[PDB]
Amino acid sequence: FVEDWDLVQTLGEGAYGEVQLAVNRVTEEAVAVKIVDMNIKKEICINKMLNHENVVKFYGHRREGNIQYLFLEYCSGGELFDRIEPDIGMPEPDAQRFFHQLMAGVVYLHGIGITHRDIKPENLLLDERDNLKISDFGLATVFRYNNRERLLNKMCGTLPYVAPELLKRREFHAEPVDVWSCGIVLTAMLAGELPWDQPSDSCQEYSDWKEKKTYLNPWKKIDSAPLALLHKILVENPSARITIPDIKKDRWYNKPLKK
Ligand SMILES: NC(=O)c1nnc(N[C@H]2CCCNC2)c2cc(-c3ccc(Cl)cc3)sc12
Repeated sequence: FVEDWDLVQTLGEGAYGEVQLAVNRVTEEAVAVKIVDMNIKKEICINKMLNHENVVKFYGHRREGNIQYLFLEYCSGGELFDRIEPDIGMPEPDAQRFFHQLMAGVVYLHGIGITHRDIKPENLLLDERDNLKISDFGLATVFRYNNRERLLNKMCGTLPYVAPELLKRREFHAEPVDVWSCGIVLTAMLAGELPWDQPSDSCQEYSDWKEKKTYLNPWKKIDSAPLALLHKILVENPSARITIPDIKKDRWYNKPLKK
């Protein structure tokens, strides 16, 4: 009977189907079941490569007709999105802890040559101890294989989180794109709002940032220390944008905090 599971509740809904909570009949172990009506083959292949404490673990899959089932590590704390209070954000120490964990998971992915391509609070989950787990690898791809980097060209992601080079250039490096979205997530956590609809030449809020008008929201709400880190992350030229090894040396990143 140890291979029997009960579907007890609906957790979420992807663009493909729904996420349900399954509980083992014998052990009471819980696992999230992603249901996609019925891209998916690739998501499964990438998931099989993942093994890190800040990345949702993959247990297996099953296809029963035109419906694909993905078995994943259950994150009872839900989406990071739901911890962000509109127009407020969250306490700085919590944001810093989540950011440290997000960096750990991103360093891990990049180390194995995987880029997520859709980092945002809806795709960052929390376990029962509020540990952050990167989730939703449906847009992820390989950017390094046999120690050779491949440039990306596919436009994908979520506009408010995408880096400007994706919109403007035919090809671009993968890593700086994921660094940029992490910066947008940090901004959301500290201000409870996204800075712009998209980082385009025609977006006023993006121009304001390029013009250093930090006396405006959301910047005004952010302390000088984390704001200085955002100044290094949200840099238009991806070749000049801060890399993760340098983020790890940032003053705010290393500031001891607590509520
Ligand atoms: N792997 C999981 O665990 C898992 N995976 N995906 C979820 N939602 C997707 C939806 C599409 C965007 N990306 C997130 C999700 C929602 C959860 C939850 C947990 C507790 C509660 Cl009260 C509510 C929801 S747990 C969970």
